[PDB]
Amino acid sequence: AKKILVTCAMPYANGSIHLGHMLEHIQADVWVRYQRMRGHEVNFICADDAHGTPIMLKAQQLGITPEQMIGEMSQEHQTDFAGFNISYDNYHSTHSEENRQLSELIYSRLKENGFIKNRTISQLYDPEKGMFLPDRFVKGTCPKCKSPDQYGDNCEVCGATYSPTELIEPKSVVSGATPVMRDSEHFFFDLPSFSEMLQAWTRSGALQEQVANKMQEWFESGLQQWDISRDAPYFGFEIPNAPGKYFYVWLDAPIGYMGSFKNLCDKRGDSVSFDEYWKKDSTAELYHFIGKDCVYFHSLFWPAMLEGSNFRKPSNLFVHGYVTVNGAKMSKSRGTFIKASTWLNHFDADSLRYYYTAKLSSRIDDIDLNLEDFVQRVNADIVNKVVNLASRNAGFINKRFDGVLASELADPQLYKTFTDAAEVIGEAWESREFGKAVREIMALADLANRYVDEQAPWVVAKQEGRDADLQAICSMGINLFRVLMTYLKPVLPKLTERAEAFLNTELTWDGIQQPLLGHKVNPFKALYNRIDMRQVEALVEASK
Ligand SMILES: [Zn+2]
Repeated sequence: AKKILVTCAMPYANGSIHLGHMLEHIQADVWVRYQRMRGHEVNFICADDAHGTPIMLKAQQLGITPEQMIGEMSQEHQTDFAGFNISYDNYHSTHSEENRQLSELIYSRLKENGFIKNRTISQLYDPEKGMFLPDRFVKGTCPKCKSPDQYGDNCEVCGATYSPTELIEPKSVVSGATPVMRDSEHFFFDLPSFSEMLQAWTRSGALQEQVANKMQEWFESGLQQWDISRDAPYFGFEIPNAPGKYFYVWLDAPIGYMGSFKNLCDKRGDSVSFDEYWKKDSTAELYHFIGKDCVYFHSLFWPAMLEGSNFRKPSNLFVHGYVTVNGAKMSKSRGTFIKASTWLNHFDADSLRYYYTAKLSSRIDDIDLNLEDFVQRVNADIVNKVVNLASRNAGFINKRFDGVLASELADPQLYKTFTDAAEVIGEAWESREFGKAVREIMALADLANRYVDEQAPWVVAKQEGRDADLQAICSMGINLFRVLMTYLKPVLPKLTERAEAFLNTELTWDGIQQPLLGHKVNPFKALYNRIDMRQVEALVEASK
């Protein structure tokens, strides 16, 4: 009965989706699918983060409009997420009319309420190109060790950090011209005015403990004002009444969460839901799935902007850690920087969804994709525990009993053990204790395969007069499979579809209370095949 708006962080439009993105989108999708299974109104929202100087410059280098470039990357992103069955209700763009109007609205309110401050800043400027240079578009000689061809605010030889104004013989990465210091009036959001409000939220107990602790460090350091403006030339939204000034992506990007929802409402012809979810009196829940590097922004800057423009604030932030592969940060040279598109050439989506889900929890801890363990765990758990309950039993049902399951449960006590677990498993999905849910599900799968082993259908099948026993055993196993696949339905959407076709029924959370009795099932080919390390080796080689 809840109304829930759930987002993932927005992929940048100038790079391909990789396994780090997929950890976040899969985590959110599992949670979203479970909430839908429990009957809630769920809106799962994302968008490409499509503005800014890097995007402007990349399009110029490619010789195409920024609109053409971001459109092509938007399609690529959405193809990859669709390949992993990420079930968004809307995937939009920060470059949209909805976000333009909302960014202009929120800025106007912030300004009228006294939260926008004008400040003159000094920044390196390319006089040939005619633009201010972001730090990483300045290169030069490290002032400390004198190594040439260093970029931005740090030296990759001696490790020194410094302002790029300290680079020796600086050069524009764009044009090669020598940059010079130039003044410009910028507009700053007065985040420090919201410190008391944000401190109250931190101690309210809603946020993850690790996040609340990090926020205390930020309050201790002292909140700063944040620039929300950029000078032309830019790719983004022009600031009303400020010719030559644009909104910086810090302002327009999270408003894209609202723009994407407004777009969804407008496409649906729904004239009430936008205010129902975003006005201050909302009874809807708003949740952001984000990574560690996005916590400052989503926990301090964003709720402050919402408060200052008279909108509701997030109900909670759900933060995950970094992805590692074989224990280390993804490494292009080792072939462990793996694109989502590459993954799907070698493995299915369900395999990675399962593996990540088995490792995830409600804490901020890095998640390791150990590729040897991936092969072992998928084969052990999906092929040999869960799918095995269907594959070892369905053949006898189809070949000797015309596809018909027994009229009664062979072991109702065991079945109740399985359905009694729904409360703890569902609470684990709800609380984002995904690894706990999977551990409980696989413990049940072990019990189910122990039951089948004890009954020994490969013996019963050869013994005269034991047809009824065989049907009873195999039907019991199939009903245990039905329950386990219901618990896994948020995790494994494609296997679930194959399971539903075999079982001739949609899997619903409450449906497990009614076993399949006197019920026709269908034949199937292979519900899920084994994987091997040769495939892992090919994935790594393809990614180098
Ligand atoms: Zn140096």
